[PDB]
Formats: sequence, C-alpha cells, structure tokens
Amino acid sequence: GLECDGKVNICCKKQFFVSFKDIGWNDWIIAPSGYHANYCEGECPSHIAGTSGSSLSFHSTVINHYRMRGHSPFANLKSCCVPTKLRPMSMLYYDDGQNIIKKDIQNMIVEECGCS
Amino acid sequence: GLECDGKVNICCKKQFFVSFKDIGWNDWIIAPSGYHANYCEGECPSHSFHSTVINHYRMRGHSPFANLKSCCVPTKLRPMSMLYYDDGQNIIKKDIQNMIVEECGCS
Ligand SMILES: CCC[C@]1(C)C(=O)Nc2ccccc2C(=O)N1C
Repeated sequence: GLECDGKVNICCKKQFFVSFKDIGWNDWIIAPSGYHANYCEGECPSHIAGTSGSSLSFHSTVINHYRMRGHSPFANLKSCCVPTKLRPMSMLYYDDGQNIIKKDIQNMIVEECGCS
Repeated sequence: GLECDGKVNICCKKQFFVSFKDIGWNDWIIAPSGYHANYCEGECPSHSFHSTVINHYRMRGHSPFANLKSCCVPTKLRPMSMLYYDDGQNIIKKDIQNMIVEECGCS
C-alpha cells in the first residue's frame, strides 16, 4: 500500500506511536511500554474505492461492478481509508485468569492501508 | 460479528448473492455459477485491538482521531475454490483469496 508523504492526499499509512502510559493501560501491560502502531488516513475517491494500494481483490471487483453501475446501496456507500493488513506483537500483561501472560496479540500493527 | 436484519441499525453483515451469469462473468468463470459475496453496512457510534487503541484515543480529545470517523468494514474475508479460463483459454482450479465477507466491524 501507500505511505504518507509530502503532497499525498489519498488513503495512506502514517506513524502512530502508542504509549500505554498515555491511555492508562500500563497498570496491567508490563511490556512493551509503547510501540509503533501506525494508522490509515486520507481521501478515498471513487477511482480508488475498494483498492488495497495497487491491488483490487475479487470481492472488491464484484462491489465495484455494482458501484460503477449506480446500484444501491453501493453507489451511495462511502469508501473509508482503513487497515487491510495487520501484524501481531508479543505482549507481557496481567490477565483476569490470575497470572502474568506472554502472548502474541493479533492485529496490533498496521502494515497496509486501503479503501473500503 | 453481527448479521443484518431489518431491525439492527449498527454495523452488520448484509447477505448478498452474486450470479456470474447476471453480470456476464460466466464467459470466463466455469464454477461456482454463483456465490454469497456479502457486504458491510451500518452506523459506527462510540459504544480489532488496533481499532480499540484508536477508540481509547478518539474518546479523549486527541487531534488526529477526534476528527477520524469510524466505518463499517469487513474484518474477516474467506477464500473460495474457483474454476475459470485464464489468459490462454487454459482451465484453472484455484482457491481465490478475499472472495467472501465473513464478518463486519467498525474501524
Ligand atoms: C491490545 C489488547 C491486548 C490485551 C492482551 C487483550 O487481549 N485484551 C484487551 C481487550 C480490550 C482492551 C484492552 C485489552 C488489554 O489491555 N489486554 C490485556
């Protein structure tokens, strides 16, 4: 997918540093104390609706078939810049199960952005 | 996730069948003749783990996320076995990724 830069106005990936102290989750999250989460932001015009950067999935090709023809609700449905690929991260935290847990938590880091 | 019915207003999975004959893709797609692609529709008010950290930041007055709207989008997609004609009229059997919307959620 696309990374944000000077003059990029459409859906792209940019930095987002999560500090667990800032949101008060450091009371039960031991490690890491903060990490590079990234986020998606930017315009999703019709010529890029449903894309994942330079790729268009089969599903998105069927939606665009209906969207292009003006079929409802697809025609009126707004396209949003959202993560399309996420990565896990090893975390050390206190669970409710009465212990300190080391676990790879899914969907922690944004790897790629795309339009819905 | 949540499935749509004419009752629930929030972000849900709307059932949607697509016939390849109806859209004229049957000249290259042999099988299946049709499938439930589905889609995501519905409101995403204040009430994945990445989305949760964004909302826990959006809740407080934090500049980028405070003006960043939550959208109803697929959270899980499933592949599907397809039989189709390729570039040189060869018949290919392949599991095509991201064919079916299985679950919807807010961004
Ligand atoms: C980023 C979430 C990670 C984790 C491990 C969780 O799975 N459960 C949660 C679910 C919702 C909110 C926080 C947490 C949480 O802080 N912990 C303990």
